[PDB]
Amino acid sequence: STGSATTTPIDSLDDAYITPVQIGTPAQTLNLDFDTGSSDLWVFSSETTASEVDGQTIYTPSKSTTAKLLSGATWSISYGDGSSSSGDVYTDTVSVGGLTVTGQAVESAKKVSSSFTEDSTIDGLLGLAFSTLNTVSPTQQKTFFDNAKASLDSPVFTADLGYHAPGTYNFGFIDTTAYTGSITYTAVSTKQGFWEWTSTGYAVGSGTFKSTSIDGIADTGTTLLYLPATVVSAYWAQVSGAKSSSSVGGYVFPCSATLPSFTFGVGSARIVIPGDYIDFGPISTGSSSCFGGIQSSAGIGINIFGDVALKAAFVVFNGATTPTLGFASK
Repeated sequence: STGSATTTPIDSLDDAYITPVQIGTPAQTLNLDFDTGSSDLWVFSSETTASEVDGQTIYTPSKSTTAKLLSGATWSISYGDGSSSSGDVYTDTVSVGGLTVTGQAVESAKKVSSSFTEDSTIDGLLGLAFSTLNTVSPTQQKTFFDNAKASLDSPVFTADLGYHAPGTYNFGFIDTTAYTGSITYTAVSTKQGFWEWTSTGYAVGSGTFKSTSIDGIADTGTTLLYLPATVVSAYWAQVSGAKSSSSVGGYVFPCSATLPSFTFGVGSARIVIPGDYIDFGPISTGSSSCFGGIQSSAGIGINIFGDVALKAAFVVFNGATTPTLGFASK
């Protein structure tokens, strides 16, 4: 089997991407944030505290003939940005782009933090990291991908995120028309539960490539590119007037600037992030200070190849017995 679904930016900045997902019988379609940095499929639901729902579409398990309470199971998750959610668990039929999993754990939110409430466009998350990170207790549950894997034509999914445009998540096949040149594959460590890999270095603009190992995760659920302070300082030093602002919470730059590109290494290959991808616009409406899309990972504890980086590539998440990651230009 295979599946193919379009993923759409939630706003003009590509802050996140939503992908329609069919849950239950008859289908209830919710728009979920596919997140290769976590491993829970959770949704706004008929059980979510009413004051914490503001415009989201909810899953109502009582209206699904295939929903079953997973008795005794609870979940609770905290994300890197400080947001969180928790609740109980149902199993139900879940389909993405024509690919159907029966008996999928659908984590029903009883509580969500304010950032989720305030984002009316995201009806939940669909985790695509390794199932060892799944938070369901006392019986850990498998991700949608883990459940689908054996049925897939090939045990892979791909992320093809758009810049200010829709893109695609495919399951079970590699669309050889969706990228240019060849795909370069690189080793993955699953020790922390993430799609963790080591970039071979970077360049700023037309500058020379610096060969240096940068361990980080491929995370579709993180907006920006978070790299070591040395790398980030080297980038922003090429933008006149750019500075790190503790009050704003990162590097800012004059909105009048033209940003240089940023290149990262995948083995001997190179992925170029155009300068425009690094512009996250005014810090507040009407400001001439703009927020940067490359930020320091210092104090996160991990480097994160978020959407800013991934949307410059066609990315293969290879879930073979020994997982790997592939990157191509597009």
